[PDB]
Amino acid sequence: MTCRTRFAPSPTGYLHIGGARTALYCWLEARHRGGEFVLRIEDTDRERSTQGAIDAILEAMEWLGLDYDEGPIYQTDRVARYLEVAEQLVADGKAYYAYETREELDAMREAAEKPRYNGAARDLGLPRRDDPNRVIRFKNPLEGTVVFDDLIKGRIEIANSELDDMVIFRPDGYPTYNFAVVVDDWDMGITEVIRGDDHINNTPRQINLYEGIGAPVPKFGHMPMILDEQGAKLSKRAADVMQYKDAGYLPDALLSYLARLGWSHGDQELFSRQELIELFDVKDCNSKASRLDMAKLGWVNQHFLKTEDVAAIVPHLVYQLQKLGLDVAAGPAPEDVVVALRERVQTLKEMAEKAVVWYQPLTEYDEAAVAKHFKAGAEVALGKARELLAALPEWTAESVGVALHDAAAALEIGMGKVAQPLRVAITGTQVSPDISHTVYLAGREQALKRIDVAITKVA
Repeated sequence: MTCRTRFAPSPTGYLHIGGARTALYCWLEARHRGGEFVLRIEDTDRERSTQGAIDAILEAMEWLGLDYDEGPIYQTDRVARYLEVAEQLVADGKAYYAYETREELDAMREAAEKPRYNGAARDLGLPRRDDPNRVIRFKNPLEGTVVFDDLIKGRIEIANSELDDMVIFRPDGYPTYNFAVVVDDWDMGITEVIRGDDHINNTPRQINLYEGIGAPVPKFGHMPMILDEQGAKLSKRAADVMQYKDAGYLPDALLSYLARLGWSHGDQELFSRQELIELFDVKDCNSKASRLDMAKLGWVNQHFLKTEDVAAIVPHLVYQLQKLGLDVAAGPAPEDVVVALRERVQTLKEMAEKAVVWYQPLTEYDEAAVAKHFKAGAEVALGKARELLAALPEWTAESVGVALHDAAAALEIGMGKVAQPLRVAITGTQVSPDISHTVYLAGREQALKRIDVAITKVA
């Protein structure tokens, strides 16, 4: 009935953006269809799945706003369930014990064709016995083909003679991936399995397992893996979601970009989170792979910086301000910084770095800037601006702008004769955003003090 999807990562230490994209599509499918999104942690490997690695997944999903209706559900919590189902398949004659050694299985290297398991023990009905090579194998169908209509890839058909009686339970007491994932997806009523297409050849093995169990078979959707700019499969050697946080990308912008990587809607290129929910259908996902494009993502991030609500951007700027060890309380309000810089930067890291000049005293002047704009005569504009700014009853970006325009009009000069030296006065450089905001963001006390210093540096 109700659509139910899952994200089932195996913890490696961080959330790969390929995994983020998979979580995103599963989340969007569930949200668009008013269903549930389940978080499962494939944590049986006790070495890889440290608590720290699990926390990295959870923290990254929280940063992206990918809330989950259910979970996290841990495979290490479900061991007796896996063994119960495995042993019931044996009792029902649909799975069996086998005992071959690795070198016996290795001796089935004999290609001449494709390697697989002999099925030797399949009808031998061997009892359970204490043995380090004991496995439980599923009786896969011997003949015919497996068919499924992949939501993304279309009709897929694999011959059963290409499959074998897969191991479903290992000598070390743990299920195999193909067994655990079916039992989990069955137990949690998953209706649409949406995952990367490097899992696609295990799908017919899983489908047969559903059918041997007597479980309804879900639909499947397999996305091509994300490639890097050169076209190779992606890895940390821009893969960590938290790296994009540290670089200053907005979560919603990363999500819009990741969605557009393997999904499309006409010629639209930019999607709010609300638009993604409204428009997403896993069936509209691209079957062809796409490359990363850091430039497109920066472009996407610029749009979100330009159009999202200021209060939505603010906490992400504050994060970057704190990284730089800045006393945010003593400097300008971060919302005012966002207003002055949101149209002029590509990331919030860049925004924070360009905002440092308002959060600390001005001590280092660009010598070339002083030489160009603090020539004799510049004190007239500076003193007139200083006088008008000091008389403002209120200190706002608008009122500062009026004082600066009044200064130019009072002296009957172009705004450049005011802005150029004032820019060096406030920042020590000839690079800043709009002069009115640049002055405003220093605050009243700092603006007057810095201009006073500037007037003493004239000639």
